[PDB]
Amino acid sequence: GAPATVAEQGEDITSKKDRGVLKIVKRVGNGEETPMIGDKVYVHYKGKLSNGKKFDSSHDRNEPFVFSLGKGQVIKAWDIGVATMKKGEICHLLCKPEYAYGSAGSLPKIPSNATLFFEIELLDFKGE
Repeated sequence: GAPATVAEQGEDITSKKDRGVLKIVKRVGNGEETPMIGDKVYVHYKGKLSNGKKFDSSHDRNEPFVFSLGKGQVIKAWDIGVATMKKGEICHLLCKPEYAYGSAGSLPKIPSNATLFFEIELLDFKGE
């Protein structure tokens, strides 16, 4: 499924080139700009464990998730991945534990050393 597709096909967007955050663009955005670090970003997401099991989606609550880009308010993979996105873009990210919840995980939903999948839509972004 999607998580296995990005493991097999995803672009490595670390920095360290450690395959810790892999990306596929699924829908191309409509703007040419990404958000800048510090920008307020508004996203919809659907998260799955590596094996396809859904753990959460903002669409259920019909409530965009908001954060300040690149400020450590969310797991590392999101700060890195959302920074690569254009407004209106939908991407898939696959995130190794080092760029997510690590050895502790976030039980009950997320086990230790979990590689997580996200489908993320960048709805909007605003200045700092």
